Amino acid sequence: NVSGSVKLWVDTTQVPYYKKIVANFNKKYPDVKVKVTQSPNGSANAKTDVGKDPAKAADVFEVANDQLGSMAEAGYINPLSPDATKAVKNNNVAVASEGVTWKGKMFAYPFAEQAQTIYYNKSKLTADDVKTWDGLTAKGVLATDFTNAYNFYPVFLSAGTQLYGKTGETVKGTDVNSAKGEQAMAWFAQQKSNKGVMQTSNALNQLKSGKAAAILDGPWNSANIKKILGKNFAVAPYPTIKLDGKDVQMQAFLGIETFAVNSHASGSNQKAAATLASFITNKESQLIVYDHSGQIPVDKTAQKSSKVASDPVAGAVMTMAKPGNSTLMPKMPQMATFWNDAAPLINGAYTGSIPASQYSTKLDTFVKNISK
Ligand SMILES: OC[C@H]1O[C@H](O[C@H]2[C@H](O)[C@@H](O)[C@@H](O[C@H]3[C@H](O)[C@@H](O)[C@@H](O)O[C@@H]3CO)O[C@@H]2CO)[C@H](O)[C@@H](O)[C@@H]1O
Ligand SMILES: [Cl-]
Ligand SMILES: [Cl-]
Repeated sequence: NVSGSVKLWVDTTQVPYYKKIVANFNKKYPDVKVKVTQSPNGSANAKTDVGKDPAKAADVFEVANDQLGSMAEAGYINPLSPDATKAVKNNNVAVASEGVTWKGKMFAYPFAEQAQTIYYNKSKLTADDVKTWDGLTAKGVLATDFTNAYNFYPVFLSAGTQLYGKTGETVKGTDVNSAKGEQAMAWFAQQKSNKGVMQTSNALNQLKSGKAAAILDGPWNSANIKKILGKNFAVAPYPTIKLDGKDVQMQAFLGIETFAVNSHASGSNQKAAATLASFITNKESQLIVYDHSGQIPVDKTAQKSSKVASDPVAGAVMTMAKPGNSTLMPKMPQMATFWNDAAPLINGAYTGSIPASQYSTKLDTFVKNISK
């Protein structure tokens, strides 16, 4: 039997359907008292919401895979048991297991495959228009945010650089302090004068008002964008961009969304938390998340269900996940520093605060900063 009390943290608009998932959980485990709330600052900030006070945080919490190495090294999350590991590995696609594995051990329960795509109004742009960045932006406005390094760091990967080495595990393996890195910096700078590129902190609102024809966004907004655009909804994988005069695919990050178990829980409550984490990331639960938000399951069987297989967003995400189209977010303990330093590097190139004469120096300093 499983008993205990657990607090579950999810993102704000997910609460209603996680209550449904928890109702399903309680059909099987009637003696576990679950309290579902939003987290203080979201899954993108689990690192710091938990780290502020691990013992006060939720017992099960949503967290993106890049945060896992830091949290594992800090002792905030424990390795999954052999049986829990086997279930994750057998039930989900390979990249989901890679996403949660740190130094050979799994530290979270994966449930969604995240890659950004182009979402666009098909009354304003065609499927062919969205194939290239310059062609798209010559025909309509793309609204985006150069202060968000998750949007634009992957241009460095398109340029041929590595982030923490071949598989994201090498402390000194970021080699963006190179001519290839400078090509990406130059691309950011070029976008400031591209009249088809609108800087905004709320790209979704610009799409909704009609001031943008396209945005880059991820599947956490799939159902939201389908509702906004209605019959004008369309989606595509990322386009090509020109780097050093060559057309190359513009990458996104590939992220794996997970739930992790807070290592503070003990006794019954710990067993209840692990049971909940497993359940809310199971196939049925992944499909409920899909039904409500449009996020893409990592479960092998769910990905091949007729409804997922026929969803154009799922198809675009599957394309994005292929080699060359995205890179799995690394999970090095340094990642919080990486993100903090990457955003002003990129935005400085975009705004001109970093001029071309300083690209090499700034990239050298960046690599030193993130490689400790
Ligand atoms: O920008 C730095 C930031 O990048 C990464 O965060 C991204 C998440 O991985 C990704 O899931 C997405 O987050 C959204 C949630 O999924 C959604 O439920 C809701 O909370 O909105 C979030 C977006 O605001 O996008 C973010 C990037 O914006 C990385 O995981 C972070 O650790 C890193 O700090
Ligand atoms: Cl381009
Ligand atoms: Cl406890």
